[PDB]
Amino acid sequence: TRFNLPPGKSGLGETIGYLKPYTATTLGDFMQQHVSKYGKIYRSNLFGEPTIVSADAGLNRFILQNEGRLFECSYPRSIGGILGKWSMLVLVGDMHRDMRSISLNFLSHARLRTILLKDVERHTLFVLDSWQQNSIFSAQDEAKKFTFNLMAKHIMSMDPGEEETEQLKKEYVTFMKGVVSAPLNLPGTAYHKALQSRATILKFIERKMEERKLDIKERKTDDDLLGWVLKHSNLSTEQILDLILSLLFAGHETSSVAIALAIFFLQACPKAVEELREEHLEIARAKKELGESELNWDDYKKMDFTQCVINETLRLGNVVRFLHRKALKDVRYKGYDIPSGWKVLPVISAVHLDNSRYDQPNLFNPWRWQQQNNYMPFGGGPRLCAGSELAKLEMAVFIHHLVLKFNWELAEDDKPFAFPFVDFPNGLLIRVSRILHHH
Ligand code: HEM
Ligand SMILES: CC(C)CCC[C@@H](C)[C@H]1CC[C@H]2[C@@H]3CC=C4C[C@@H](O)CC[C@]4(C)[C@H]3CC[C@]12C
Ligand SMILES: [Cl-]
Repeated sequence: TRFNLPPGKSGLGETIGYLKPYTATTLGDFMQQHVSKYGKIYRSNLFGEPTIVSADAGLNRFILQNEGRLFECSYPRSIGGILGKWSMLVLVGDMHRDMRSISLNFLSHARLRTILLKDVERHTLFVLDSWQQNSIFSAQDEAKKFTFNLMAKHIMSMDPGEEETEQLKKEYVTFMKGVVSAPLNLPGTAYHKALQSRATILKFIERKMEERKLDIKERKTDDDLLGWVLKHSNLSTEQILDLILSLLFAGHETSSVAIALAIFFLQACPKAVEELREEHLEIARAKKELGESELNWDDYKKMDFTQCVINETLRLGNVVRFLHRKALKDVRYKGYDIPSGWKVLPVISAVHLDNSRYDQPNLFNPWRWQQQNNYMPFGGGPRLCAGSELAKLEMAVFIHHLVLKFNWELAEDDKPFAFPFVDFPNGLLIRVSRILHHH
């Protein structure tokens, strides 16, 4: 083959072993064994392609920052099949840049600080005020309701707990299993089921688009993303559809996982919950003195220990395990040959769990962040998560009201696994009890 390729078993495929589920607060047996035997940069045959796998933090940074120059986003076909050819995980170059710009304006700082913050709180309370005490229920399911409803409101003005919002959410439950499965469009497979849901979702959104276009004729309307792209962009119908469909997927499957992880880590770390309660009680009490009832951006900026808990939740729990890229030309990195056209997987989660970068890396220790290259849960470079500031705001507002209203406990054993999407197999069943006297 090539003398300076990274070592490996095989440049004979290893996809099944690579994808075998593992405990989400580790890298799993397959990755650990390959790194122990071959080193942090190794070769394999994965997803049908010769592949370089990187658990090396410096190479991962280099890959992400040289997007569009030496490396390019290159996901398996199931992603583009389900999220669409105009989604941001498929688009490259100028079209990707323009889609990203639209996304950034809509999670733009100004809109985020004002209108979005206020909806985030209202949706947090819609969920928390429905919870019954001393009754087993799935925290993972409730977190996805919160974040999906919030996105449906922001993108298409859909109201939470209305029938059409609940039915739309049910369609999204098929997506993640389809995205990670073989792209066999055959009756009964997970990919076929997600494509059927895609068809249903697309029909729903395009009907709402046609209604909104009539509304804009009769001058009734651009306060949500759908209205915005209709009036202020020249995207085509299909481009709008994939933008909306894929942002609702992000609303189902990203920050909801993070919130479920936080609820799990925190019930095993009561000292962190006590310190969160002090922080949030002080914010609430100050607001009550002023007569304020809604959070504002200045309140959010006070949530310093909450940010420590958010950073630690993302570091330990690793919502995203690795990203898909390909080499755009031959790259020779510290002696290793990365040939043109090969797949390249930056395992962004690896640096988070490296005991030479983080003391006791498998421990939930939010104080490692307090008053404090090694942290990339949102990716990096020109594809750095465009929702990251909304994701942190959702987590923080949800924790704010969670710790003020309730104590909680696990109803049974559970722990998160990576499939590679992160999921609590037993649903993170909890019970809550209402706090009647704060300290
Ligand atoms: C803790 C929660 C989240 C995590 C860990 C996360 C992680 C990521 C990662 C790793 C990527 C890069 C994918 C790649 O480059 O291959 C990404 C991209 C993206 N994410 Fe997030 N995300 C989260 C929440 C959100 C939310 C709430 C939204 C709201 C829509 C969002 C929207 C986006 C968008 C639009 C991109 C594409 C950026 C681009 O291609 O330029 N994400 N996310
Ligand atoms: C497209 C825009 C709207 C943003 C999407 C953000 C979220 C949904 C993206 C960012 C990182 C993505 C993950 C990155 C890598 C992989 C591994 C691949 O083998 C299966 C899909 C999976 C697990 C992706 C699932 C979707 C994901 C979590
Ligand atoms: Cl050779």
